[PDB]
Amino acid sequence: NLTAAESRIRDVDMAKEMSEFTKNNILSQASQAMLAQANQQPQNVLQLLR
Amino acid sequence: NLTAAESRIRDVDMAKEMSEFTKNNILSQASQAMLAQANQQPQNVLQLLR
Repeated sequence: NLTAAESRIRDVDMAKEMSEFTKNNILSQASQAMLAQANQQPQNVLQLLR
Repeated sequence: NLTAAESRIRDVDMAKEMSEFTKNNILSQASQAMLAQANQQPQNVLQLLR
């Protein structure tokens, strides 16, 4: 019972923590896409310059 | 928020500042046209002289 309790504290629902892992990766890479699109506006400003 | 605020102070609405750039150029060159026409009256005075 105490090894069970310790486990419920210390251990990980590694299935759930993997779904979370995936999720955080997708959020990172999505933010990276938003960065890629974000760095495209000043060039349009340059098109306006010439 | 503070980089945003600094930017709102320091930076330029470079689109607007370009429309302004264009505008000031056209006013300059227009004044130059008015100079070109302005230097044509004394010659008519000379035509009156002879």
